[PDB]
Amino acid sequence: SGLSYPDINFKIFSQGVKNISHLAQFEKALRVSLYSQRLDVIVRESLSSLQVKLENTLALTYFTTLEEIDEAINIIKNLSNDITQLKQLFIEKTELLDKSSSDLHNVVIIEGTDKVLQAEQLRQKQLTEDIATKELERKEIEKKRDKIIEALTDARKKLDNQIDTASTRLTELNRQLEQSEKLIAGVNAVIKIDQEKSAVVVEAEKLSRAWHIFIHEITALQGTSLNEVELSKPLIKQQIYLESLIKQL
Repeated sequence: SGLSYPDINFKIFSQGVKNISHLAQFEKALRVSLYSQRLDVIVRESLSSLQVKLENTLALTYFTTLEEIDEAINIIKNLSNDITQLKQLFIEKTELLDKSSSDLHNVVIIEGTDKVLQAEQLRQKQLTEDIATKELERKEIEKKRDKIIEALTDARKKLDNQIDTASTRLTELNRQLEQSEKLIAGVNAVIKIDQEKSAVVVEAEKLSRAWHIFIHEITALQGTSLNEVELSKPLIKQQIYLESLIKQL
């Protein structure tokens, strides 16, 4: 008594699972989308199944207690059993959602990615350093061919061997530069995947704790079952809260 439901911003969650499922481009980053998808569906239906179950039980709570109004001891049996079954649904859905969340949190990607960045940086500086020198060589023999052509012919056609070798080296290194840049971009993509997946996991923990808070509130009633008017209020409070959460997607 006296607690408040945590602030849940499902925009980051929704757009994060969207990003991750749509960022499966650039090997192992595939699997992080699969588990996050399972979690994604787990929540997606659970909060909806909890909604329709919450409202239904509402339509039943005033039903059973309408049978309590009819006299104006089985109603207590099925009443407490029904509210405890709702609590049990909250139990199992918290267990399932949190199992998915803590299972998703185990798998990670970094600690084996910055290594590749370190290697790629040195190869990249070596590449951009050597391409300039090979281009200098190409330019030297280019002046040598231009000055002689602009006017023996055996030499004019023999220098083309060195021209073609230098050109093949240039194309041989440019594709390597593109490969290194692609690797760098993919590593940065996997880093951002980590970041947004972490936001998703934090949101999952927040929602699990919110469900824990409401189930704590449900347990606060126990089996006294003295008043219905009060019982209706926390149920509809989670109804609004969870419905607003369902709205945010």
